[PDB]
Amino acid sequence: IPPGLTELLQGYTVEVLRQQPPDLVEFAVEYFTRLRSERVNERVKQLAEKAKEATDKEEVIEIVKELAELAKQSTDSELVNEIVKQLAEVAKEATDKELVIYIVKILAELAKQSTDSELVNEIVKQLAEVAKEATDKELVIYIVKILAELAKQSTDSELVNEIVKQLEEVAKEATDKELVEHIEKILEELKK
Amino acid sequence: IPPGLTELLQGYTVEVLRQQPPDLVEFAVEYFTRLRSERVNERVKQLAEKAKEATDKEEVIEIVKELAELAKQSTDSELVNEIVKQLAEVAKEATDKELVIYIVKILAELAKQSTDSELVNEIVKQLAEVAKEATDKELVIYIVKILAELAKQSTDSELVNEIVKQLEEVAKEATDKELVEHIEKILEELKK
Repeated sequence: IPPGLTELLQGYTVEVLRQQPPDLVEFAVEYFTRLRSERVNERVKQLAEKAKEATDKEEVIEIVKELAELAKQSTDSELVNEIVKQLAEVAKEATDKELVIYIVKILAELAKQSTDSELVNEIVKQLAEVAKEATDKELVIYIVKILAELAKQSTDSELVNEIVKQLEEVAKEATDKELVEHIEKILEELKK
Repeated sequence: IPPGLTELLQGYTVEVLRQQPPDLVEFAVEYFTRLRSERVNERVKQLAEKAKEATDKEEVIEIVKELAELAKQSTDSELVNEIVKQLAEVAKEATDKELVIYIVKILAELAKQSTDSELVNEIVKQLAEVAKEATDKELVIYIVKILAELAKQSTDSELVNEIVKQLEEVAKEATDKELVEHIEKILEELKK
């Protein structure tokens, strides 16, 4: 017998006897989905604390890699959004530009592959936040072009309008005149 | 102990011992989701057979009601798509116009509430099929207006384009001159 099987089935048995569900299969899906959700949520919270306490870029990169793979393998929209929030905090904290770029690309890839419009909209806002904080025009224009790609690959006019609005604020907050003119040119293209 | 608990847990235990999964909770979610899916798929197949053998609309109406509630409570896009196909077959067979209207309204409500664009596109095609087969101009214009509502409530240009294409074919197949002009008038509005 593999370790934990007895305790796992005993836990489900207790709740069956307490709650007296009419359909044990339905109730099993609910019970074990909850346990899976509780465990992965705690793993994500543990990784976030570990990334916050880490004193080395290599430890943070390995945490980011595990978060990216958890997000990719999950179909739970709520969990992916929480992982996106936690990756955003790591990128904000990061002082190694390689790590910020790595996170930006994880977010870009998650957004481009997702069919959940609420999630893509949240990722748009997190990417624009990184661009607003950046003090490197090459990073800003990189993110702006990622957002422009999301807009042109979308047939959802509401997503396009939110990206346009985010890009207008990024142009407002950017300090290099040539960079601002470049963003405004990408903007007018999306408005057409 | 409730009936079936022992056998249910023994079945999961066999597969745990056969496949030796590294994560028993993950494996439980997979195992019980498959059993749930197998059982509801079989229920839908027997409802469809029962609807085909039924000899009175009252029995068919009760079957349609159970299919509509299974579709509403599921989060499995594949199952809902299969239920929509079975409702479409019931509407095709139906010779009581109240039953066809009832099915049209179930499909309309499913589509208007869904965030799954593949499902909405399939339902659009099923509604258009009912309109193409209809020999009652009041039913045709009802369905056309349902599709126009879906188009105007969508911000997805690809859904609007598919609806326009379906409406053009409905107008082609409709035989009443005033009805056709009405559909073409709704068509031009959507193209605008």
